[PDB]
Amino acid sequence: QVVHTETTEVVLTADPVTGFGIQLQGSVFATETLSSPPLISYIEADSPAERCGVLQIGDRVMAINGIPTEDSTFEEANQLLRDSSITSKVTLEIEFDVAESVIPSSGTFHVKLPKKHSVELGITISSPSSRKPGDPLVISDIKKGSVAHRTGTLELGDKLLAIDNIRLDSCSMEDAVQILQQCEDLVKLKIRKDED
Repeated sequence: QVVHTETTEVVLTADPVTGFGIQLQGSVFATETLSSPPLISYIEADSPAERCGVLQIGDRVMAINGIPTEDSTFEEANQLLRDSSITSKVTLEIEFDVAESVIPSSGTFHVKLPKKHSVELGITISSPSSRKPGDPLVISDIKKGSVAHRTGTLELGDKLLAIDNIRLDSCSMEDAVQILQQCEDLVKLKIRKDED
């Protein structure tokens, strides 16, 4: 297969109830070097941690507020978190691979993405024109972190036919938003392929 390792950013804010619902560990592997000093092993229920927009168990944070991590002691990173609520907000960068959902077949591209309740996805929709049978769904932009762009398939300039279980065949971008939203567990994106 083919993958493209890319990095992104993450915003963590503090809540007036419990602050940050994150739980960082100091190098799990524990053995020669680190390569993973600061990594979340569990979040909290009812905390801006999971509700921040994109937080999963095992956040391979590389930098916090500009400060590195893999290029230094893990303890310092731990200090940042415990003290990452001064400004009621923290910005960090993470690295990951784009995949875990790719299954095409020329003409029809499948993208099964694990959907959630209501977290920052970053998916932007668009319609070409509502004056023809088969109005396909169109993408306009995809934010990092979220599974949307992570899958590394949703390319700008393509078309769709079915989402999860409903088809845009009826013509209605808004519809796709309803079926793509209502599928808060697993959205099936059926794109259309057709090179020059």
